[PDB]
Amino acid sequence: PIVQNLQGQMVHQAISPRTLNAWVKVVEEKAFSPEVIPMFSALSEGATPQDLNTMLNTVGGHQAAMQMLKETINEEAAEWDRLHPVHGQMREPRGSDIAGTTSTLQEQIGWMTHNPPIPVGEIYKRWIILGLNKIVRMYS
Ligand SMILES: CCc1cc(-c2ccc(C)o2)n(-c2ccc3c(c2)nc(-c2cc(C(=O)O)ccc2O)n3Cc2ccc(=O)[nH]c2)n1
Ligand SMILES: O=C(O)c1ccc(-c2ccc3c(c2)nc(-c2cn[nH]c2-c2cccc(Cl)c2)n3CCCn2ccnc2)cc1
Repeated sequence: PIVQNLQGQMVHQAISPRTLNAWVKVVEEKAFSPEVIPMFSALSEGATPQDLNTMLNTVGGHQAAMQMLKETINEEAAEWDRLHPVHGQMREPRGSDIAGTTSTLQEQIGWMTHNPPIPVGEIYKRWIILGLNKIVRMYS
């Protein structure tokens, strides 16, 4: 995630094992429950798209759930491209860039800290939450 240090600068730091552990814990302890969703938000504060993918991959053995998530992400990325088509320079992010599949961590941090910013982590996070809601329904 990207966090503000003591001075006031925005610095990147890795996800802790503790955080990844708590995430796997909640996904399984509360499997199928929407209770998982606010915990996802809590555990992913300041997350970049790469971070979100690390979290998803740690629970990536769930075949049907991951497939539902993937198709949701694909749909949202397509809608992003419709809503915001791409026309010290910096290229603008496309749907696949927000999902972290075609962008580097450097590029993601660049967008998030740009003036003015595009919070690609927060955007991707919403797509994932859409997916999580659909997983709840698929297993209701
Ligand atoms: C928002 C709530 C949520 C989000 C995710 C979630 C997972 C990954 C991501 C990104 O999100 N899950 C979730 C958690 C555990 C799961 C799961 C989905 N799907 C299975 C599963 C079911 C069957 C199947 O039912 O055929 C066969 C194989 C399976 O991997 N398990 C395992 C399981 C299965 C039964 C049980 O009682 N407990 C746990 N729930
Ligand atoms: O759903 C959300 O939460 C959500 C949705 C959309 C946005 C969003 C999308 C595109 C945005 C934006 C903000 N701000 C700008 C914007 C406005 N001026 N410069 C930029 C910019 C240019 C290059 C890289 C980056 Cl990082 C920003 N653009 C680029 C617009 C096109 N452009 C290109 C140059 N000047 C303007 C933010 C949040």
